[PDB]
Amino acid sequence: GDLIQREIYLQKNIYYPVRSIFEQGTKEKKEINKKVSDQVDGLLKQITQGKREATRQERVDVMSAVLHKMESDLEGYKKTFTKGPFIDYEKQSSLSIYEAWVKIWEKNSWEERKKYPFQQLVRDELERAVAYYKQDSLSEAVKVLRQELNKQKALKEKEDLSQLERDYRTRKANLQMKVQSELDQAGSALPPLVSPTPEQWLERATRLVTQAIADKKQLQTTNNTLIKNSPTPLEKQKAIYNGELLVDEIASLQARLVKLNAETTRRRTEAERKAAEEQALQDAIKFTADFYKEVTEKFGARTSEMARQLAEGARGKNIRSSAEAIKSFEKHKDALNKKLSLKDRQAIAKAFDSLDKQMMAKSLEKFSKGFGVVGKAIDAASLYQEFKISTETGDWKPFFVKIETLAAGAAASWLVGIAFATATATPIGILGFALVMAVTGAMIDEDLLEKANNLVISILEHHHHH
Ligand SMILES: [Zn+2]
Ligand SMILES: [Zn+2]
Ligand SMILES: [Zn+2]
Ligand SMILES: [Zn+2]
Ligand SMILES: [Zn+2]
Ligand SMILES: [Zn+2]
Ligand SMILES: [Zn+2]
Ligand SMILES: [Zn+2]
Repeated sequence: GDLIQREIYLQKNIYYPVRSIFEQGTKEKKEINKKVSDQVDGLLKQITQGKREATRQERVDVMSAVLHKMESDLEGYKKTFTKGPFIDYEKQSSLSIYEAWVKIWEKNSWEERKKYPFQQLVRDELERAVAYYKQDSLSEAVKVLRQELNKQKALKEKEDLSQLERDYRTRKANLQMKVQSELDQAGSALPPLVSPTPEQWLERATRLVTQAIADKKQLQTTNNTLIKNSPTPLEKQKAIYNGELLVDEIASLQARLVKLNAETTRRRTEAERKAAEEQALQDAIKFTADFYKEVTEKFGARTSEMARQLAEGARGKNIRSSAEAIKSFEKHKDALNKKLSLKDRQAIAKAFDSLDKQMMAKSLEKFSKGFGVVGKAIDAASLYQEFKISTETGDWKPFFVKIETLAAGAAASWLVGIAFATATATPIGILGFALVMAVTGAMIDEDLLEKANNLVISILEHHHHH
């Protein structure tokens, strides 16, 4: 009724309660950030037990947990406030609030009003006034916590990137050794090789490097997609780094492949040279076999058989001493001087003078190879001259001395090569070739001298007369 009653009602039921709500509301908003910060720290101190400082992850985890609880309370208070219209309590008169409340109440029916009195609505509206200031302070508390949480997340991300850079630099440094270890790992899958030639293990190493290049290039195409479709900068930087590492590895592998290709070529060439050495040996054996045939063609069966027996009888023997040779040759000598004419001596001496040194040297290397005796140094012209002097004079003692000196400690077969090399480079004739074999034979074996000595005499079907 009375205007005093109305003023008492407005003060008691609207102004005095709302003002308290607003006072408590502002008190909470002033202390919320401090209380939120202290719950985070107090909880972090519980996890660590004040023995160590909390990790960035531990900080992010607690702050997120607290924020999720604050956001759910915010939604709750924001739902209650939502149920009615917006009244900015602090800026309204007690009459403004009253008329707003009356309008809300009037929305009901008369029967509704009997079950829900105005005083009941007043109670509900004051609960909604608390809800309004609760959601307002909580909205600010959430904005601050979300900003601090985000900063922490950013710091963590920066820290993760620093360790990613650290892992990369270390890996980058250990490049050469890493590729070697990777190739070995690939190599373990492979079965054992027995007595491998260098060309065999080079082929296997070339296969590992080639496949490692092929696989690393396939990983690079895959990694380019990983960079393009990255969900976070951390996952992108991981891919950027791995991609850099992959190019470094491929280049290391390619450098290795170049060396392998070069070495393989060196090995192949070497094997071709070795194979050409075995062919030269077989061609030397062919040349020795052909020499006997050619001798048969030009001098007949008996001279060739005498050359063949000279070569076979020298096998595994060494050269005798000049004294031995002089003694053996002096024994059978008398007949030779008497049955050998001056014209003969001159014909044999002349042949030796016409001797071709180049073809002689080439034949001696082939015969020496065929007999499997080492290549020996000789001044051929010196040797032949002494042979010629020895043919012209009756004296062979200075010949034997020259051969012993020239070939002391050598195989008897080398002398045979010298004998044979002479027949191929000189117009020596059947007689000269037989005397050469006789002289060579005295330096090897007594029975080889006797056999050749018989051939010389037998060859002397010359017309020696008046
Ligand atoms: Zn306000
Ligand atoms: Zn690697
Ligand atoms: Zn070949
Ligand atoms: Zn022929
Ligand atoms: Zn004898
Ligand atoms: Zn004669
Ligand atoms: Zn005659
Ligand atoms: Zn006579």
